[PDB]
Amino acid sequence: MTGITNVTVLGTGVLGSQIAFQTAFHGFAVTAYDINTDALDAAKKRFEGLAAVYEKEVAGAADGAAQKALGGIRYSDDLAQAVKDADLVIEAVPESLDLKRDIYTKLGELAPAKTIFATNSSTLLPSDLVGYTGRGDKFLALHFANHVWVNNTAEVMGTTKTDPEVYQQVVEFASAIGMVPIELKKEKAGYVLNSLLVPLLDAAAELLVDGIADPETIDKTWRIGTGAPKGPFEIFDIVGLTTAYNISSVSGPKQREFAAYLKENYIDKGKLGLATGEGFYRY
Amino acid sequence: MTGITNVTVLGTGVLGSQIAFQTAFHGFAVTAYDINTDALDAAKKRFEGLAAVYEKEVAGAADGAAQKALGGIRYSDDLAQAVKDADLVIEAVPESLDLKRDIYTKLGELAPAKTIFATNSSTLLPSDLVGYTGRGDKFLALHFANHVWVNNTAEVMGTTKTDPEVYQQVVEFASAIGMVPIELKKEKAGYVLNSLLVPLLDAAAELLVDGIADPETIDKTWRIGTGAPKGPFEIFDIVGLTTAYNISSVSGPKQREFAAYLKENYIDKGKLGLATGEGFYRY
Repeated sequence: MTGITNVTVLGTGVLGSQIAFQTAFHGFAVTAYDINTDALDAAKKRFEGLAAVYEKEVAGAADGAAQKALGGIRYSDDLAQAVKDADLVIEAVPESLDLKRDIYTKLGELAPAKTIFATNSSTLLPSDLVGYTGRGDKFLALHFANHVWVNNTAEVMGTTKTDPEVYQQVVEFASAIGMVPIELKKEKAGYVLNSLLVPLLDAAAELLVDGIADPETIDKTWRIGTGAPKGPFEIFDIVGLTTAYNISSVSGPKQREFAAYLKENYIDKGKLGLATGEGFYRY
Repeated sequence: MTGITNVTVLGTGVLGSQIAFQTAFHGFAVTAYDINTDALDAAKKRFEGLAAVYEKEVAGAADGAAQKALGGIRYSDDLAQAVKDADLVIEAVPESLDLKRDIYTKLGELAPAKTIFATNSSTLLPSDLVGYTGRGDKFLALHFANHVWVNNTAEVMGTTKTDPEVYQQVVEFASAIGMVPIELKKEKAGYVLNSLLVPLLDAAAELLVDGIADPETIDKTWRIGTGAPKGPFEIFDIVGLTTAYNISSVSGPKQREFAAYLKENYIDKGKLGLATGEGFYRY
């Protein structure tokens, strides 16, 4: 008599655990799936930490609400059992074609016909994966950002095969779990946010790497010129420089030059950004 | 017994008049140069308006300070006389090689040896122009942003020939007139700000033009994802869509596609942005 109620999240890493917890915190019946009891033990630990963060950072989570959500999460390492009555499966497994390939082939078999599949993938297009699902009308991308409780966008992106009704149900699900749905109308690698942010960061990095200006100068220019609260390099520190290095080094020639610059000047010195307490800036 | 005192500004248009007025408002002896008495009459009008804006918008300009600055400005349509005792000449004539060519050839002849030349050019590199000056050690770019009293960056950019001492004097001049000096270390087309902003706006325009997302969605993504106060399309309205159209239409293929989109959907409807009270948004 209702739409989405049972949600299974595949994967319990940094992203999967936030998605699962956010979804649980907002009243849905969540099953967290992962490969064995060791991974499930680690997931419980991530969930306990998230409960703690919520109770301090998230409206309505104080006074035990976060723990009630925590205690209501079901853990499973049996995929068939994990998705047996799922209305929606959010897939957040590692960023591997082979690995998502075999998941979706099984998932398509194991899940009841009603089940909507959503990928959180940041490197693979729903078109790259749709064929394995066996239900193209019920497959799309639902893409979250790290720290979902605060950076609460959910970028919704299907294929030409996606059922509009399914798309709208995911949009309504996104809102129901407290996200701002960012509705894309066609596929686009990097969705919206990454599509906008990478060009800005690539531009700043080129200015640095080509010796045009120092980071402080580039950042103050951006803050003053656009009113933005943080400039590109402050943003690089937040992203994480190990992450920025990985991304840059499989990119274009100017980008790979920046990767080498980060590697020599930051990564090799243990200056990784916000995480270590120092990157381009000292915190 | 001092550095820069006499400043001549070449050109009295939107940019030249702001530069001249800002410089006058901060205590320097300013001569505004333009081609005839008709242009000089229009300059006086721009200065009167600027005085009015300052008295309402700029610290210290109330109670007649803006008018004292206004009344102290010298007007000239005789280049030789305009620069006879100039310590610094800020060139803000139209964006034309021929036109800047002949100005600099004359200027190099007419100005005393002491005179520093600074170009405000947004389309020409100081390297494009240095040969005409006859004083490469004293030529650089000093680049302002529209509404200099509020968007108060001054991007300083010389050539390999620029005297470091001259560069630092211009940096100190920039600060003395209330600007934040943005110090570039090597030439770069678009300096710093435009180098960062254009890639962001090109990315947003591609998302719009390729039908990925609507403007509202693209903007909220940027605001939420980076904390910036305005997204790309809000920024396009501020830039001015006629301006964005002109820039885009002499750019790359995706950019020219955006130009056509603006032309059909906005320019042709008199929706030019902030100026007309409606662009991508209604004001």
